[PDB]
Amino acid sequence: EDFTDNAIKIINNATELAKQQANSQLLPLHFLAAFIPTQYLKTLVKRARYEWGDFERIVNRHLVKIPSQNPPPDEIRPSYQAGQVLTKANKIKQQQKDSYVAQDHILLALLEDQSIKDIFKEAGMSVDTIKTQAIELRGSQRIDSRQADS
Repeated sequence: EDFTDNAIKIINNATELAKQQANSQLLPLHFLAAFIPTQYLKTLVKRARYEWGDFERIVNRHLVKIPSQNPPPDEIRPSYQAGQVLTKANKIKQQQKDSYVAQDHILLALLEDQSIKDIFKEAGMSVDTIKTQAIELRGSQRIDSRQADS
């Protein structure tokens, strides 16, 4: 699979967050938190007529409560659910007939994950409303370059 520049940044930043926090595994939550300053999710939340801080503070609250491990893992590996997010992002890319796995596909996959759905509900936000913003954002524009999900 080929990834957009932004998708690579999301995946790398998610791993870095897990590393810095000494968490035992890479979780869907780490991928979601990687969307926080890339201006993409902020744009969607604003389009949905929600307040960014209402979302950000909930993700951060969950992030800092992930347990830490002593000593930290030498290698951080995805949880089963985190692996499913990546597998689903690829499937969504294929269904949408896009040329690169994009930040859009990762977000759309995250919105199907139960732990992530629980976080949006807690924040006071409709997952369906956010999802509709992601669907509408680019219309029929193909993700046909490594920068096309800007």
